[PDB]
Amino acid sequence: GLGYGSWEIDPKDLTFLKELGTGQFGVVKYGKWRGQYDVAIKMIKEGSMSEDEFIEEAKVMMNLSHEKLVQLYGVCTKQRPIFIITEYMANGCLLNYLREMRHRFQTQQLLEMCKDVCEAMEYLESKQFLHRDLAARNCLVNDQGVVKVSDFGLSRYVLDDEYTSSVGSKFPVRWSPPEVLMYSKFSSKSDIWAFGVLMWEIYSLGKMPYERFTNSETAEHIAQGLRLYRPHLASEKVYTIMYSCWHEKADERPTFKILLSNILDVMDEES
Ligand SMILES: Cc1cc2cn[nH]c2cc1-c1cccc2c(N)c(C(N)=O)nnc12
Repeated sequence: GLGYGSWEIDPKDLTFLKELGTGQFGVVKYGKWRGQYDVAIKMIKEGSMSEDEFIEEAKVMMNLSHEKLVQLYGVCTKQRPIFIITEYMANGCLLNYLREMRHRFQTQQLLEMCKDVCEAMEYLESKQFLHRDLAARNCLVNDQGVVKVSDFGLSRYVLDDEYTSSVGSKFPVRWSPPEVLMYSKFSSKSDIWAFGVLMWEIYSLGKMPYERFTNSETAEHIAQGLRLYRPHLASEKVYTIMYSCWHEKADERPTFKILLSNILDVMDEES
């Protein structure tokens, strides 16, 4: 206990159980903390992350807590193959979950997934905290089918320039508003735009946005004012909500509070 701050977990308290998946920072495993408590263990790949900057930020992140936000439990920082310890989400990433056709989702379930994400985002917005890479790949699903937002703010610590350059091979072009693509203008309203694309992913059962276009073509399409169109499973009212997130003028896009109200209105009207 001596060597440890309140944000610090002793890796010796971890039992490793199975691999859950991978991503920009490498592998995530399911484990137990002190033999009893389910955790996910993000095993940060050497050289992938600005670790000292992240660790400072982790202290701020420890204080972010909302039922629809994947909880940060702590960090293992005395090693430099460092670990991030988070809430365990048994059903994995939302993108893979949507793509499993066996679920045979009702549209009521799809709207609930949108509301789960919108609640987390309204909370982050109230803390003036940008996600910066909102997308289905960064949402997770627990054993109860509840969707939670994960990896919020972590793009700030990615060392791979292919991910951080707007013309990089790995930049999230398809989730970005014109002002991000054109002049790197990030704001609450770029999270709003990404949330609209996320609603589109959900109602499309995990199709890739602009699936027939390259990133370069997508950037041209959207800068010209053209947009994604209505997924078959989206009602007119649902489509109106997602489309509102894509106003060319950022200041004409809603807040997450307004989106949440609109989503609840639709739940009352079409459930
Ligand atoms: C969501 C995610 C992000 C990153 C970034 N680097 N490596 C990553 C791995 C994942 C990821 C993929 C698939 C499943 C999970 C998962 N079940 C959990 C979890 N907390 O249970 N966390 N991350 C996952």
